[PDB]
Amino acid sequence: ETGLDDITFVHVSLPDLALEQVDISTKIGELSSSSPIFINAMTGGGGKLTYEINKSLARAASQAGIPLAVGSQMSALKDPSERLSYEIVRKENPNGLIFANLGSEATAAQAKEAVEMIGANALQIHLNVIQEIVMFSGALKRIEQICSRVSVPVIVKEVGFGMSKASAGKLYEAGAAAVDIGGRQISFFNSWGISTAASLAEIRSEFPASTMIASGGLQDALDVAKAIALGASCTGMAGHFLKALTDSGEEGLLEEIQLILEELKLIMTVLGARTIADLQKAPLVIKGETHHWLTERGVNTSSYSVR
Amino acid sequence: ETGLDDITFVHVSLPDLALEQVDISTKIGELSSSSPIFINAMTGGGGKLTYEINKSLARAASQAGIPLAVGSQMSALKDPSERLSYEIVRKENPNGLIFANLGSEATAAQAKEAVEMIGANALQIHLNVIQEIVMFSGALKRIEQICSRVSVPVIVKEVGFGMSKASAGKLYEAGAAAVDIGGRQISFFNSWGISTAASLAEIRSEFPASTMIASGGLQDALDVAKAIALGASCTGMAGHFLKALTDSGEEGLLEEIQLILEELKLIMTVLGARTIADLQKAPLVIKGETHHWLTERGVNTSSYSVR
Amino acid sequence: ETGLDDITFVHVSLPDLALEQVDISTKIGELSSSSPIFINAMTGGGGKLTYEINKSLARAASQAGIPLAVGSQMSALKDPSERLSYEIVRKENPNGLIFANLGSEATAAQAKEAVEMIGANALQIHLNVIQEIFSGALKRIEQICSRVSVPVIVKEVGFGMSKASAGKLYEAGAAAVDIGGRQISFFNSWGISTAASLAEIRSEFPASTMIASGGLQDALDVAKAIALGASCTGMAGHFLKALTDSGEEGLLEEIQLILEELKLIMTVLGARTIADLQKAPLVIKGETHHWLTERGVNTSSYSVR
Amino acid sequence: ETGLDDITFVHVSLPDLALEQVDISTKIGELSSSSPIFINAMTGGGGKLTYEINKSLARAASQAGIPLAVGSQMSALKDPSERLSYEIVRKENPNGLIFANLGSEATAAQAKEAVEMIGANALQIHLNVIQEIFSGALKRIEQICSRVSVPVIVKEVGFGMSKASAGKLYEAGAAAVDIGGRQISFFNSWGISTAASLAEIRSEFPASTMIASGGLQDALDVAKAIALGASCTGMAGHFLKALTDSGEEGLLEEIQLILEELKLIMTVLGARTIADLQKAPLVIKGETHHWLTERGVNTSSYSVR
Amino acid sequence: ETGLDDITFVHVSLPDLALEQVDISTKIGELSSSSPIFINAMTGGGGKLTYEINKSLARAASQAGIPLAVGSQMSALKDPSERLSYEIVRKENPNGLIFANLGSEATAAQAKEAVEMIGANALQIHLNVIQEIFSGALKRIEQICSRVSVPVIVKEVGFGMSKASAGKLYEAGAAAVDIGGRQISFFNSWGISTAASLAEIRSEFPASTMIASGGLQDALDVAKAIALGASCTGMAGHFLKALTDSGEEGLLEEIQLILEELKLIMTVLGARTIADLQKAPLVIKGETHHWLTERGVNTSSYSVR
Amino acid sequence: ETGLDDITFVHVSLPDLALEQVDISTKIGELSSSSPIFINAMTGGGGKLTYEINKSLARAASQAGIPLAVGSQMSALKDPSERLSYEIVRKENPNGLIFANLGSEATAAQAKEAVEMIGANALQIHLNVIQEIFSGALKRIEQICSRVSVPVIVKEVGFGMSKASAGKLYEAGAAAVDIGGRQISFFNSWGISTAASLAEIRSEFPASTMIASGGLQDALDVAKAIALGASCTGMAGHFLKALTDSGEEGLLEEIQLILEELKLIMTVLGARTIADLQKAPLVIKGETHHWLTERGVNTSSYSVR
Ligand SMILES: Cc1cc2nc3c(=O)[nH]c(=O)nc-3n(C[C@H](O)[C@H](O)[C@H](O)COP(=O)(O)O)c2cc1C
Ligand SMILES: Cc1cc2nc3c(=O)[nH]c(=O)nc-3n(C[C@H](O)[C@H](O)[C@H](O)COP(=O)(O)O)c2cc1C
Ligand SMILES: Cc1cc2nc3c(=O)[nH]c(=O)nc-3n(C[C@H](O)[C@H](O)[C@H](O)COP(=O)(O)O)c2cc1C
Ligand SMILES: Cc1cc2nc3c(=O)[nH]c(=O)nc-3n(C[C@H](O)[C@H](O)[C@H](O)COP(=O)(O)O)c2cc1C
Ligand SMILES: Cc1cc2nc3c(=O)[nH]c(=O)nc-3n(C[C@H](O)[C@H](O)[C@H](O)COP(=O)(O)O)c2cc1C
Ligand SMILES: Cc1cc2nc3c(=O)[nH]c(=O)nc-3n(C[C@H](O)[C@H](O)[C@H](O)COP(=O)(O)O)c2cc1C
Repeated sequence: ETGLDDITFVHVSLPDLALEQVDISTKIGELSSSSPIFINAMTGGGGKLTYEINKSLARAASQAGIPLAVGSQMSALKDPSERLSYEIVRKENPNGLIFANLGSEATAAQAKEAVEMIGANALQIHLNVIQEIVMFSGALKRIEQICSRVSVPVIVKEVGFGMSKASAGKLYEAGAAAVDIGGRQISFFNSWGISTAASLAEIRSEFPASTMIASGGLQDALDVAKAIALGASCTGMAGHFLKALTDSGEEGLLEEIQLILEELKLIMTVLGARTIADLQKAPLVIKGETHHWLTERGVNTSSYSVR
Repeated sequence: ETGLDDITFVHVSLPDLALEQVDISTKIGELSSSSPIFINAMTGGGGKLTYEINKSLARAASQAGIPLAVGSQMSALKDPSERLSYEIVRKENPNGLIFANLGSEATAAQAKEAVEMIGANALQIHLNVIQEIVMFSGALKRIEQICSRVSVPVIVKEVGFGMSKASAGKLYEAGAAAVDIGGRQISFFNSWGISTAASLAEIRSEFPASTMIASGGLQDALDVAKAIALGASCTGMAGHFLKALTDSGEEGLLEEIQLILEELKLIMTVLGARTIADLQKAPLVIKGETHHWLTERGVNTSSYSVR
Repeated sequence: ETGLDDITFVHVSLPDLALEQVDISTKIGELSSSSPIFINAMTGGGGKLTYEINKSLARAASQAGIPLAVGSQMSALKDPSERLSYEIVRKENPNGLIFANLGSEATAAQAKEAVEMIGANALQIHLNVIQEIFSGALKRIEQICSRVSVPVIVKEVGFGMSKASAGKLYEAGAAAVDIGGRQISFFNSWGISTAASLAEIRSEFPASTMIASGGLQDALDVAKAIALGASCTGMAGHFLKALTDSGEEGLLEEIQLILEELKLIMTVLGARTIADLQKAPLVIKGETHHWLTERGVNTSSYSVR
Repeated sequence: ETGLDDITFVHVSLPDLALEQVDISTKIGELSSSSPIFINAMTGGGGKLTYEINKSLARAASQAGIPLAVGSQMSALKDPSERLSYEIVRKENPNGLIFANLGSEATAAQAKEAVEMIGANALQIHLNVIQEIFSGALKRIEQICSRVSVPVIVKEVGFGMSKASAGKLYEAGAAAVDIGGRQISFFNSWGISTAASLAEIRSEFPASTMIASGGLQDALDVAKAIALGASCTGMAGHFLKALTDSGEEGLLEEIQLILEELKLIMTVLGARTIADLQKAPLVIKGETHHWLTERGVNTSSYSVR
Repeated sequence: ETGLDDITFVHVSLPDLALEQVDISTKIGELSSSSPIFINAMTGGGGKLTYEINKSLARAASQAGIPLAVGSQMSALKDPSERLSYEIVRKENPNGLIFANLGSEATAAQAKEAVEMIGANALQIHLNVIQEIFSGALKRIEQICSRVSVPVIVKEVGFGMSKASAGKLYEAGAAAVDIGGRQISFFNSWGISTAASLAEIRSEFPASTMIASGGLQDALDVAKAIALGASCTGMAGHFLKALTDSGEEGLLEEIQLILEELKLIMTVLGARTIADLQKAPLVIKGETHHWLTERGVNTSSYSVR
Repeated sequence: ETGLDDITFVHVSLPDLALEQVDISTKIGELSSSSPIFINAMTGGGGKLTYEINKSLARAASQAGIPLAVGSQMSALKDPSERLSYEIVRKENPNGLIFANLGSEATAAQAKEAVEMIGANALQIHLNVIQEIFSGALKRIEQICSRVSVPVIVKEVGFGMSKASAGKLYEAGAAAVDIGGRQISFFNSWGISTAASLAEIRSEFPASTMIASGGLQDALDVAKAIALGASCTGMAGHFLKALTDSGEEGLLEEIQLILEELKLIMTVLGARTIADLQKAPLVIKGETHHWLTERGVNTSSYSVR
């Protein structure tokens, strides 16, 4: 439940645009991407299978010209053996944006080694206190240390429970180039968190010019569009691509990518949005739970409509 | 329906806390308690069984270091025989906080005798007009007389229908050290009352520094947390503990107590709340019926979110 | 669900009976009882709390005239202090029926020793090889029945009992059977309902003694269990609660209240005795009906009789 | 629920009949009636309000040609003033069928006296040993039938009636049976539906007179009751309401409206007479079907006939 | 609901057939048709709009090879101008099958005259004594069949038809029967479903011609109707709509689309001919199953064949 | 839905067995297998990703002792590079059972060549004439069985299989059948459930080998399929997922986990062998029950045995 169904674009009768004029390029921090959609690979079970799955993703990605994030490289950090499974990603995709990945427990050292491992353009640090607690002092400290010692932009990612404007503000201040929103005691967290939608609207209100990313739960192109309209500069997808891979291999995956990138252009065309920056100012109406949450949190919702 | 499901904590991505730093001690008036959870014993059927059930509760309590409230001592007041069933509680738990119990019909005399009976640290006076009417002049008068003649703090308890800021204000003014929120004509009261949640938020708005207690309906540790976040200094539980007792005796009960006290620490850890006073300022969002009720009643709801 | 909701008594317009002429006495195996209902004590958590709960259950029971079954005695078999928590049952109820209790793992020696501890009038052996996941179980039950003189009631817990299993227990020497009907997911719809078991077992052993315990919500459930073939019914949770909410005086009231409510239902049915209620015309529907039909158990006999 | 919704008439494409050729006259026991429907007065709360309601029901009834059954007369049997509230029924309706009314506790003397009070053409005796919670009931009914010359209709209230009970009442001498199908919780799903009773009783006594009252919502319900075996149907609440909302003229209209609507359904069915509607092909489904099946009552005969 | 959803074909793993070998030709009574489906024109509102709709339906029909049934001709029988709205049907479709149409009130003279108006190959007589609320109906149908040389198809509208009614129409001389299955409330659950009728009528008259019209949503519904016994199926609303949304070219497409979709279902079933599809193994469930069972119609023959 | 939810095992109170005495070995046709469960590889999208997935499935399989079926080989039959993606299966699993795979269109030469490619112990031929919309199919299957020496398992996909189709495949020489049960709308409720097929086919061919694949959610589903008659069960999606989420070590664990969970269910049932689990008393209800009943398949034998 990303809360994106609480967002409805305001219809444009005269979009005055041709699909061919639609520009979907975007900027993740200072990095330039020709796609507002990137692939979030899964760690997997390791071995030679993970290697082939990653190689395929990298090829597909390289061809579609869209970014690619690898799974956690922590294990490959201690086991020189498993390291090949990630280096193959940079070998297959030499000119594409690729993001490294490590948990918030990582040290500035490991972060550098992970980035160097695949020649990353950015480094993703994922947080997950609620999950690590069931199965946390120093997290922010560690992130702050990593940010000032890596040669690339850092993207702090929250897996599942969303992020507040306070959390985002701390990461930003600490040095994070961006944030990636993914929003017998497990019951305690059944209705816990902030929705992807609410998160974006919240963080956007306090930091208008700050890079936001949304990933997880984005079922289709309309989802991507809503997230980007709420402020996201880029969106990420995993499962969707993973399965298309195991069904039709590289050939299939590539198709699915192109298909959704074209389906986004279609939505932008119907909205009169010529570029991603235009899609970020598209009039829309927030309703339901999201609208309630934002209202109580002090976030203005009508500004999304009257703009 | 405590209305606590209308409360959702605002997620904290970087709680920056270790379970070991969590301090769950609290203050019920001037009384200090190492636990924000106390046991509300049930009167029972009397006899020697009630005696053993109370003795066990007292032992369990004494060991877990959490307060214990006995059932109404009114009957034991007129029958010198049944008195032993309560005195055993102080014998077994000599160093723990124990609250005496009497109905609002009690006199300053009986109140003193009840308190003296078990050497109570506080005295609970329960109100229940709607129940006593189906199966009330002077109630406040009697409470006011009891408060100025007992040597301990008085806790006025409402069983089931909640309490308004007006009701709380009168009891406070009368001398009550705290209030315990428990929110063929019976149909008249099917949808009658104020929810535990709404009550706390209401009373808290008019009396910020006044001791509030919440009991009844608190199914788990998250409930306790929400109540304490709404302003409660302490929460009470009965059924939950009563049954664990009859299932595994003292040994079992003790476990269940420790289990829920540790599960609360876990929630506080995920929230970044180092202490109970911190849990009382935890950003949260009120929705649904509770939010409506409070809005109409003039209580500010966004203050719980933006704080 | 016990399946008893699938049982509807055929209404009687002219019962021709007065509540005073109703006899609720029954017969568990060779044992006689003035009540078709009995308390099913719960082991609890040892300590003096059990001692007192047991003592109270024993007193009430004694005064009510209904038999009492104690919780498992495996612990008292080893601990002296705990043993007193059971001996008290007989000390307070010297003339009433009392059933001793042990698991199907118990040895004949243990069975005998448990019986002597409380001067039991019958012994309950509970099964549930399902939770214990073995071999010998049946043979161990057989010895127990041979070793003890008093009737042995083998109690199944929650999953029901088929005519085949009942028959095996009977051949082993059991005086009666007590019907209570990541891997745990496999047994979500596993079993035979209380109703289906009573009807099934009764079809193969019309004279054998059956008991129904667990789930029985009220007098009417008791009435149906007996109508379906049970000679006695057991109840725990209801009584336990009545004890912790009103003490002995409470329990004694609830025990009487339910016995009088049973006599009422029998009056409305024209059943003067427990043997009559066992021949009361009724109609079986829904799942129960299908199960019994596929299993070859006649269902119209309950209606045409 | 009467269970009549479980009855669906087999459609007739070529009825070959005109509304004018339809005969709705029937026969209650030895009594003849030009209507298969009759008013079922309600005792009310005595006083002059009953006197007037009765008088109105009597007038309407008289003008409509349909029989009228008065509420219980037990009070008039003792009070002179109240007695006039019933005598008026015959005073205003001197040539119509009228049924007297008493409880199953009534004595033969009372029965006879109630009949003479209004010059009754039949006597209703209502049962409900269920609410009275006895012995003798049946024997008391027997005497009543023997003591009174007019036919006695034993009316069951709400819980239905089995073939066994009906048979007992018939042996007792009843001319017909009127089917109306903290402890109160025991009887929430207790009983036999109106439909199930008619079908059951009819299976054992094909010539005996049965009546269906209570629940009948409209003409179609009347049609089904008769089709299932009833010789007459009773209605109260509907008429009572029609009286307090439009007076006599209203009641008289509603009475005619429903009688003409019955003739219509019969026309669409090709049933020229009441004896034909009683052999009308129909299909029994749902609960009714199961009940009858388990009770050994044939259901296909209603369809293949 | 037609009840066809209660019919599920038994799947065939190895049909052993090519869409090219499938033959959908059938036989309505003595009439031959290259299509098991036909258009059921709608009288409409006279005027030149009917003339044009009819003309279009006739053209499409003609080109598609499927028979066309015109709406009621009772008005043209009296009005010259309107008459042209039907004569045009034959003028535009000189070699195709066309059915004339009249109500069951029509007289043999009218029937004959309606047939001559369009040079009909068969005549439809629609029933619905239900809405007309008489006597003679059947006898009038008989004369009509005798007076006209072409086959007469008696069409029931919405309430279904029982084996008894069908049998009467057959004895009267009907070549086939067309199954279409404040007082209005009485007929809310009145009738026999299309499926139940076909199965019932077929059980008594295995060789007689039956038609199913109304409700058929698509090719699969057509497949089931035939499987259940129908020799032809009728469709209106679907075609009418196709005409007002795409004109003749549209209708002609929809007509072909559905015929090819039928051949597909037959291919998947291994039914090469219409006579094969009529012996296709299927399973009857739900209401239909019960109805047929209670009515004594065998249901397993549809499955074991 | 597989229909397996309509199957409930009859509970056994005294199984008399230890998990150690349970034997899950079975027999597919003439082939012997130490496991009643096998992996059902998925063709995927060629390339080195298939080569690796296959290699991993082969390794796991090999270590687990369970047979492996490869995806379609039609592509490898023509492409050399792809061929290696299958040859590797045997290279990594030299002593385990492996099934080759081809469509029902394949020619005997292709069948033989596919078998030699991986040194197959059996060959699977999948059907689905439904999606291919022909003639010869059966005759082509026959030749394939004759041309290849190893047993041929004809696999139906999603729509089930009737006793008739199974019988045809058996006469053709198939060693076993693998049950997997704008126009697309026609087949929304088309087919026979996995359960219904196994029961149906078993009724006509008590000794013939059947396999159940697809839908099986867990060990209990496996238990039921076998109980209903299957000699082996297939699983894909579950294993595939386990591979992409934990690699070989994961798959090997899930394979063992499910095999031990099967042995548990058998222990609770008292079934020591696979041949015993095939005679385990069970009750069939709902749709399955009706289908089998109408199709003339006995359902009580599953319960009374
Ligand atoms: C097997 C598995 C492995 C994953 N590994 C990683 C990881 O290494 N790093 C990370 O940041 N997220 C990881 N994720 C989370 C996903 O990237 C993402 O947050 C979401 O759960 C799945 O994306 P989707 O909703 O687009 O399918 C994993 C998810 C699964 C199911
Ligand atoms: C049998 C019984 C006896 C009780 N006796 C008392 C009492 O003496 N004094 C009191 O203040 N509340 C009494 N209560 C109320 C509980 O303390 C509390 O308000 C609530 O109903 C039960 O707590 P829970 O929701 O945590 O189980 C009693 C409740 C029950 C069921
Ligand atoms: C706390 C507790 C302890 C129990 N102990 C035993 C026991 O020692 N032996 C036994 O045969 N049944 C035992 N039972 C089962 C009950 O006697 C009975 O069969 C049923 O599961 C629960 O009560 P009911 O009959 O009111 O539903 C226990 C039940 C509970 C709740
Ligand atoms: C106010 C009132 C009084 C009634 N009094 C009698 C009575 O004296 N005797 C009797 O046999 N039935 C009596 N009935 C029952 C009705 O005649 C009838 O059987 C049924 O319960 C209610 O009307 P219905 O047939 O329209 O459903 C009474 C019903 C009502 C509502
Ligand atoms: C506007 C309209 C006029 C119709 N006129 C006739 C008619 O004259 N004669 C007749 O036998 N059926 C007539 N029908 C019935 C249809 O031919 C058919 O049996 C069915 O009720 C409606 O179409 P369907 O088969 O597509 O459901 C008419 C239906 C409609 C909607
Ligand atoms: C990606 C994919 C490829 C498959 N390829 C084949 C194949 O080549 N041959 C075959 O007989 N079945 C094939 N299947 C069917 C499966 O083996 C199996 O019968 C079922 O449809 C899906 O797995 P399940 O058994 O876990 O439900 C395939 C299924 C999937 C998802």
